[PDB]
Amino acid sequence: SDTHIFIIMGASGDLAKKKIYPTIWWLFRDGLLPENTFIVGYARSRLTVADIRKQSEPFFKATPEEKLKLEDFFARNSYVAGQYDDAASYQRLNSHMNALHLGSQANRLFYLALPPTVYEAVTKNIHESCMSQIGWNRIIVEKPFGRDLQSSDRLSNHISSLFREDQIYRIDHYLGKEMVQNLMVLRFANRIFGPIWNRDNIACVILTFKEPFGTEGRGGYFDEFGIIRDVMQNHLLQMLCLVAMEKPASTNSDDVRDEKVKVLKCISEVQANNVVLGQYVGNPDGEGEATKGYLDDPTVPRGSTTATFAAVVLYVENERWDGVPFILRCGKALNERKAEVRLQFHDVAGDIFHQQCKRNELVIRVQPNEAVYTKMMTKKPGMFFNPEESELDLTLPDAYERLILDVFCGSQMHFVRSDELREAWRIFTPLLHQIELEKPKPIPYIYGSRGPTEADELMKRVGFQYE
Amino acid sequence: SDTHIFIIMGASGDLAKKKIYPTIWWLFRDGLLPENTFIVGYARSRLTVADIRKQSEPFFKATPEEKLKLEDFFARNSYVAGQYDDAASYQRLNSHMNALHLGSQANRLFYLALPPTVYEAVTKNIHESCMSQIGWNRIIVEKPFGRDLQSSDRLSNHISSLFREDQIYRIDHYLGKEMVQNLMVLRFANRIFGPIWNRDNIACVILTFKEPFGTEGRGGYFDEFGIIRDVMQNHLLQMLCLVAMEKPASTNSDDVRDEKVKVLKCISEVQANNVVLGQYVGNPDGEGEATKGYLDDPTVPRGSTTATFAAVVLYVENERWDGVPFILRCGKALNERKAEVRLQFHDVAGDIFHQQCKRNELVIRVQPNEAVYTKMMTKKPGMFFNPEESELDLTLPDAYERLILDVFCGSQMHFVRSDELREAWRIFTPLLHQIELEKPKPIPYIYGSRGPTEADELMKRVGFQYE
Amino acid sequence: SDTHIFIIMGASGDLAKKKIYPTIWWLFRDGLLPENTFIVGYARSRLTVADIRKQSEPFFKATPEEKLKLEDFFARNSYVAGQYDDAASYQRLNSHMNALHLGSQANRLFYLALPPTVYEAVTKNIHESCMSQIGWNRIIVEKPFGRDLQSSDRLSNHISSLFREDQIYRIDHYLGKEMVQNLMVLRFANRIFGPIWNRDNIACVILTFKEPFGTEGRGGYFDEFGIIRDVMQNHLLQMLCLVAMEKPASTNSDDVRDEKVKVLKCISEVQANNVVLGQYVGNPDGEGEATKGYLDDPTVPRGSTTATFAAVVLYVENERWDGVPFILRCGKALNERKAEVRLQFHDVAGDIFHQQCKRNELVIRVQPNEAVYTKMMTKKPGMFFNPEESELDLTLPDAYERLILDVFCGSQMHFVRSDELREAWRIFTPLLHQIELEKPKPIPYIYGSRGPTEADELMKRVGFQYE
Amino acid sequence: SDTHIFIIMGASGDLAKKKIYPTIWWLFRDGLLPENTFIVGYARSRLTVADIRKQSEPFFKATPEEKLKLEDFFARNSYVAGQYDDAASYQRLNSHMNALHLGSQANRLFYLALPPTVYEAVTKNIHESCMSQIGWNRIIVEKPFGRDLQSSDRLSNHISSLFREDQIYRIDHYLGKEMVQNLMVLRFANRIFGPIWNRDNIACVILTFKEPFGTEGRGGYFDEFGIIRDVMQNHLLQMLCLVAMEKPASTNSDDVRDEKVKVLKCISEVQANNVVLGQYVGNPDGEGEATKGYLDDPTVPRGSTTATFAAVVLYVENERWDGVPFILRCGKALNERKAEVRLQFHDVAGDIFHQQCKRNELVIRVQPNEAVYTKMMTKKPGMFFNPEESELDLTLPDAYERLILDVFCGSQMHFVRSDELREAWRIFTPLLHQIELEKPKPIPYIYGSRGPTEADELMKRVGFQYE
Repeated sequence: SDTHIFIIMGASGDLAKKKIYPTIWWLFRDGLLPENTFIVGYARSRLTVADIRKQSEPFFKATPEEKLKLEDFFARNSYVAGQYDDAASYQRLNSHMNALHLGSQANRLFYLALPPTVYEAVTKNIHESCMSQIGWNRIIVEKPFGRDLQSSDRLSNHISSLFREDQIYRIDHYLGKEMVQNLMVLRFANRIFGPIWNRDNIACVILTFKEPFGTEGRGGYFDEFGIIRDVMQNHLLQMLCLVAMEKPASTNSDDVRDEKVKVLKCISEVQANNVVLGQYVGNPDGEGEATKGYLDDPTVPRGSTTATFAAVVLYVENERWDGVPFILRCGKALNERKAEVRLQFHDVAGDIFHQQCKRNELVIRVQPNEAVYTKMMTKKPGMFFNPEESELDLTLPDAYERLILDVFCGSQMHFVRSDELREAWRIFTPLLHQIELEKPKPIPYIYGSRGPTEADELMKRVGFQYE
Repeated sequence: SDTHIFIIMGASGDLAKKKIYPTIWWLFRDGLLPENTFIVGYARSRLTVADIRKQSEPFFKATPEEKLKLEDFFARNSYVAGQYDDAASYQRLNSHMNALHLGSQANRLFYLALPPTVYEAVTKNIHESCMSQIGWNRIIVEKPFGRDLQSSDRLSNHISSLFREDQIYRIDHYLGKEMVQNLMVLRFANRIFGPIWNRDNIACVILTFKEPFGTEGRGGYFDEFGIIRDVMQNHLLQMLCLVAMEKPASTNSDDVRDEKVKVLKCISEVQANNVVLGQYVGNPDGEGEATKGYLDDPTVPRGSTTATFAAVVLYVENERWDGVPFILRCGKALNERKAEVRLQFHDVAGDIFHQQCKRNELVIRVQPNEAVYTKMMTKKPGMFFNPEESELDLTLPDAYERLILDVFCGSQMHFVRSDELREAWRIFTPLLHQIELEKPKPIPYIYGSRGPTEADELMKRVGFQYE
Repeated sequence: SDTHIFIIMGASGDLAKKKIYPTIWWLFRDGLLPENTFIVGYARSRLTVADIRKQSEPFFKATPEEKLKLEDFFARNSYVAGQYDDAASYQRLNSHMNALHLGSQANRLFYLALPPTVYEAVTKNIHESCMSQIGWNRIIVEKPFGRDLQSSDRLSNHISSLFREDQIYRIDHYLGKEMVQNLMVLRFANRIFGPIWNRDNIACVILTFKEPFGTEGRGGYFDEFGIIRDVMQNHLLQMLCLVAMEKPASTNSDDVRDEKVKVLKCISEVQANNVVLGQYVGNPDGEGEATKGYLDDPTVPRGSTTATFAAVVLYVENERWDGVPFILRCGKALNERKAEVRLQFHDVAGDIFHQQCKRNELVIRVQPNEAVYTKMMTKKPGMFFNPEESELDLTLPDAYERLILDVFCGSQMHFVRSDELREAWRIFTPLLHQIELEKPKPIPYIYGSRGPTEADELMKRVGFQYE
Repeated sequence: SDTHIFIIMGASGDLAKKKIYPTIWWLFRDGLLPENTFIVGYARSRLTVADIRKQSEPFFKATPEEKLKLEDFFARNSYVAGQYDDAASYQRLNSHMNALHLGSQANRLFYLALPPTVYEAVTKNIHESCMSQIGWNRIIVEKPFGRDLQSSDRLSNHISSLFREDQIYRIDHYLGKEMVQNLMVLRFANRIFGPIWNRDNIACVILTFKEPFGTEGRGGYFDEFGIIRDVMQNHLLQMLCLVAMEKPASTNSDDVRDEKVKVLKCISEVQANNVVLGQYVGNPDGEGEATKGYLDDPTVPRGSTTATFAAVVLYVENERWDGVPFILRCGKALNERKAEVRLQFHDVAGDIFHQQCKRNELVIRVQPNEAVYTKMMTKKPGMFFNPEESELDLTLPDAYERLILDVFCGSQMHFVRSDELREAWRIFTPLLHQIELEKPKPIPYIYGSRGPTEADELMKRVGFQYE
């Protein structure tokens, strides 16, 4: 009922023209946005609503059955052209929002779709100029959240000196929020999976994020960060927190983020002997991009040791998880697109089935298709006591639509906190400093393969049984 | 390869002509019997193989495709007419077995299909004359195994003075052998269901045996025994033992039967305040037998307080099952045919879902439609943390064919032992003595109903949460 | 070194002249204070160091051997006479503080020994004038912390608007700091008491605080608060938190206080059916104060329903403590002085000792005669398997000296936090408002007795097995 | 009443004159034997009561105060001189037994104190002639119980063909029966030690039997057997069974020996890579026997590889003990005399005390100075969270007197069964056969030392944390 404003900062960027404008399209088309919602794209280059429409519609997946809606949404939008570090431009933007139907009373939601190098200014000029004194103000901030503990600490200190945690929404583009809630209901609403979610029963946890494509085109941007900062420090660590957290006092966002930050506090810094770093190389037998390696892109500087694959073993050192490995295995240009949580359970204490039993597994897959199944063992039909392994299933805006919708709803559970991000960077900072100090060479692996075999050796070493 | 002889004692009885002869039919037709297996019916009335064939074919459920095979089976059988308590008849029977291809070397398997009041004689004669000096000798003993602890004790003492436990096969017609193996593999090969199979997680165990029909025709025979001796003292108690047993040292029959008797040794005698007894009356509404009550059967003595339904709460007083109710609910002329094991689990400690979660259940239904499924809370598809109860499935000669096969293969695991039967009668003897001494009146319940509501009240009292 | 100042706000009060001045005297005498420490009393009435000495020496409990040291102590003291709500007086106090050896560089430690109704002013003035720009500033705040959730929230919001949690030290005079550390090392450094510290094994927790004396003289001050605010809302609740808290991420003060507030968050509001309130009356027989009841004290208003005894059952509704009662039993004019934690464990699952076993107990007695002992079953010497109950022991400035030392050392673990106090008041606020709205009459109990019998009945009802 | 006869078979042997006659002395003197108990020595050499008295009194340890009672005892005894394999002598012994006050009605208790090579004869004759038709008959059998599985099976089959298990009492001279009851009451009457008694908490179990002396003169008798048959196959294995057994259905002897044999059934055969064997050699620095080695004894055959020390790691492959080492360390000529059960517990999951905690231990020392104590971490008195290890104590005819009393009382709990002995020999037979086939050389260790260092290395390898 309350009027809302959606201010897309840096609306001329690729992220705005390809992923955010289509997302608010899909939210308004499905009737999920509040009825009184305005979309104010603000950027430097001078554009109009017609220009935004022309440059963004290809990604709208538009259909002729709903072109009428394609007008209404675009009658709800507006554009402001101004520099990111000019107070007059932000004054014009604030006046423009005020020059709307109940714009002063509206709840303002700033989606920062602009390079992080100018977050410091953009988050600053917002506070004095474009804030709302009646409705709430919320900023959505995109990664990179710095690159070290120090850089992230200074950026977070700036944003927290200006805004509060109730106004900061650090977004994770790879968080399903549907398999996350599936995890929470599975392990917290059920006594089947309650007592077994600890050291005594779980042997290892595997947290996977594989991509079948390399770093085509935008390989230079990936070079300065690496796969640990790109996927592992932020996403896989949040998945680890969700897997390993204790039951919160309630389903409140703060009560869940407290458990997650506690899990992060129980994790120590990463040692280089628990890390396998790999880099993908061209595949002579490939067809398309598979024949070109990471260093074959003309945008990647020569002799770059940036890892496109990482397998890292972590240990949550508390009463529930002491000694249980957490293998974060992420990679680009791998064989498949996969993102899942895998728990092997220990072998049953005392085998009366003649070593025919395999470790039970609980798999919560998020990509490509969501699923929740258990690999247990059932009696093989026949005349005999010989068990056989069976996979038993235990289980629609996509992940990104439901994440922008959380910022509207104020559900800040699935966004990383400031102390949470601080612990996340504390865990990985010494290892990253060592990596870009000594400059070790990552293991080369073929495009489309499963990654370096040293990763498999490391998982086997830490206690992972593969059939 | 070894030659076998199958001696059907009392082959003229209804049990042999309707259940045993068709079963050896289906075992030979399916190629499951050993190739050199002879069938020797033995009874009082002068009959021939042709007479047995005439009395047996309607229940054989044969087809024209295998009628030639029929001849083979009926070229394989033989008949002996002799009194059950005459040594000359048993000498003739032993000579007749000796007058077969390798009859002296054959393994002899006696199925005692004759009234229990004659057992004490027949077994004696079997030991005197018809035993085999080369191959093994095995007797299949049919229930009733006495009426109480004293009668069962004397019968078992006689049979054990003659034969050993390796030769005694006390058969349970209602035991699946298929879903029992599912139980054992599920709870002993899987770590998912291992740690949760105890006091801490399981709230109650419900062992059910319902029949939708009454005691038509043969109601007088049921009158002298009652539903406790009919279904509960023998079958449901074995199901209880299988559910509650510790993991055996191996899958050997003796190692499993030791756990069964150990479970029985820690069940106290049944108290009448944990027992609800009912008797079915006619559903006037109508149907067929539904309109005839238990006492409306002319063969049932007038003023009979025999219970056709019983709900009994037991407690396995040991480290794993202290305080966990075991509700044996058995009944005739109930609403449905059902035989299942139901484990409710405790409510999750700490409910963050606003009392929306329901107790998890593990259901192992043996008949009809064998199934193994868990009712647990899954995330309701949508937008919020809403748990909803969902039923997730975790899962061929019939039970009787696979039980006669056990005596051939020597798998004695699914047959009750002498000490196991002694404990089974020890548990129920005081209650049965009280019932047939005081003669309480069972609660009348409508034919086709769910039984007396006092059973539901008793389960609610002992800790059964019904939704 | 790092010169310190100890500012006793309200040094003319009874608390300063009887408990605070002797405590800092014993801390300086024992060589526990930092060498460069000044004690600056500040009050309204015009006094001097000689007057403070005259009013303080009888409570100093000094000896002629160390009298010279006493002189040294009084060489480090000074006095300032100024009103509590006068900015000029605080300017003079700050100037006097600066007029010391490195007074500007000194770490200032304010002990607020003045009535709570003045706190709102004093803290303000302390923030305006008497802050230190170089060293740290710490305030020690005495109870009462308000009368309910609203008053405590007001005072806490004021103090937190001025000071931060690193500067607020809310003192608990009844907390040992000695047996708390024994409790933490017992349940966190030992695997003997780790796994058993939960629902599965612990039947109930009893937290006791008894005083053998009544409310002599100062009965009017106790009238406006009651035993729930006096001892139960603040002290016994912190003992509950220490008993029930999860293992912290470290021994840091914040990591422990986080677990304590997490335990508080999962305790529901108190219901009047879980509360037994009592008032002590004259033990006629008596001898001294025992002959005078609570209402016989002339300063107590007539017809006062203030409870001098309370037995309250709480439930920590989380995974570790769901369903386990926590009986806080506190009282004045009871039979003995006692303050202990008592855990009964559950009965052993499966009794092979013919019901001769009693529930195991773990007792952590804080005063008098600090002890840790388990009551378990040991084999009675002789020829037989008959266990007998045996008490086995598992186990220096007093508590108050070690608490003032914490504020110097910065160990803020044993002081209540703002959110901790908020949850503590949230638990008890509805019950207290109901008590002072309906005005129920507490059960009268004899001076020197064990309390009302309804408390024993309530413990027996909730699951306390007293042998 | 129920007059008793105590038949010492082989009363002229050293075991009778040094251990048995003094034991029945101490049993009769203490008023522990039944009043009408007769002692009948039976041997080959022609002796009288006076000769037995002369060879017995020096070991009786008598005092002048009770010398009168002495004649009573020697007025109670009798002697029969007859060959061990002569039916006429046994008929004479039976007639002499009948030639006593109510000798025919007496309960006969035969203590076989004669070389094992004669057992097969003696028992036979005992069954033919000397049995009692009215009272019970009980034979006490002494180790060796064969040399391996085959010999023990032969002897046990013979004795079980003659006697039943209710009549066989296989004696263990090293079993306390006082600290065994302490074990059972400790771990079965207490919830403190119940849940923690498993894989999740116990790291290793150490069962020790050290002797400070070596084979003095009877090294020839020890040579044919070795320390595995002498102390480990029989005594330490029973200690293992008592430590590892599940809770019996009752304190009945059969219910306890069932759990013991069930524990034995889930122990695999011993592998030579889990065995360290040692032989003691003379110590130049010794004074008495310490300077003579095992091979320095003229009775020991030259080049004897008999192990006087053994450290063997076993694994009870069941639900409660899978993967938990059971280190049986036994030895002769070691540093001290000791026999204890030691349980180390696992390190606490999550150390908040900076690697200062040591593994908790539960020690049940049987000799010398019987004790039960736990080593756990207690808070070191002071100002600090640093724990220190502390030893907390949790705790009369000698063991042999209480064992002969058990045979009188019919308590067969602490004697090894036929199937128990069969499993015990099954575990150790392959290893002993390998030892006698390959003839490995044991590690030489100094007399009075702690044993070979390879034993310490083996324990460290299997998971024993020594501080």
